[PDB]
Amino acid sequence: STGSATTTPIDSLDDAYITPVQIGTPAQTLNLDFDTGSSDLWVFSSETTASEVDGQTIYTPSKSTTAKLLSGATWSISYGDGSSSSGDVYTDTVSVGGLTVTGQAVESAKKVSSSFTEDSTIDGLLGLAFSTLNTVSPTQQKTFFDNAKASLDSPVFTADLGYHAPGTYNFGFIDTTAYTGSITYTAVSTKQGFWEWTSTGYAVGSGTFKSTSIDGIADTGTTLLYLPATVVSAYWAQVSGAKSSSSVGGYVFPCSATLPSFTFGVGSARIVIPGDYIDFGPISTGSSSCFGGIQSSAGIGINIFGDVALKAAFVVFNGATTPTLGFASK
Repeated sequence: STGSATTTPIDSLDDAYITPVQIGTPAQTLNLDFDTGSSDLWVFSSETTASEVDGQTIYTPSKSTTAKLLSGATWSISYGDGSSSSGDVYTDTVSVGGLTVTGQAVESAKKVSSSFTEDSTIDGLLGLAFSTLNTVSPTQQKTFFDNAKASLDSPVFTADLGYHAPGTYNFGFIDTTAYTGSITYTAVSTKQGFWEWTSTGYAVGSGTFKSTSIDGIADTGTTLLYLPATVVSAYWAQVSGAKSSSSVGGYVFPCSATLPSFTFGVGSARIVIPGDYIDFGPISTGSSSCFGGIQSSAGIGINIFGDVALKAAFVVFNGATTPTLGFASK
């Protein structure tokens, strides 16, 4: 089997991407944030504290003839940005772009933090990291990909995120029309539960390539590119007026600037992020200070190849017995 679904930016800055997901019988369609940096499929629901729901579409398990309470199971997750959610668990039928999993754990939120409530466009998350990170207790649950894997034509999914435009998640096949040149594959460590790999270096604009190993994760659920402070400083030094602002929470730059590109290495291959992908707009409405799309990972504890980086590539998440990652230009 295969599946293919369009993923759509939630706003004009590509702050996140939502992908429609069918849950239950009859189908209830929710727009979920596909997140290769976590492993829980959780949804706003009829059980979510009423004051914490503000415009999201909810899953109502009592209206699904295929929903079953997973008795005794609970979940609770906290993300890198300080946001969180928790609740109980149902199993139900879940379909993405024509690909159907029966008995998928659907984690129903009883509580969500303010960041989630305030974002009316995201109805929940669909985790695509390794199932070892799944938070369900006392019986850990499998991701949608893990459940689908054996049924797929090939044990892969691909992320093709757009810049200020829709893109595609495919399951079970590689669309050879969706990228240019060849796909370069690179090793993955699953030791921390992530799609963790080592970039071979970087360049800023038309500058020379610096060969240096940068360990990080391919994370569709993180908006920006988070890299070591040395790398980030080298990038922003090429932008007149750019500075790190503790009050804003990272690098800002004059909105009048033309940003240079940023290149990252994948083996001997190179992925070029155009300068415009690195502009996240005014820090507040009407400001002439703009937020940068490349930020320091210092204090995160891991480098993160988030959407800024991934949307410059066609990305293969290869879930073979020894997982790997593939990147192509597009």
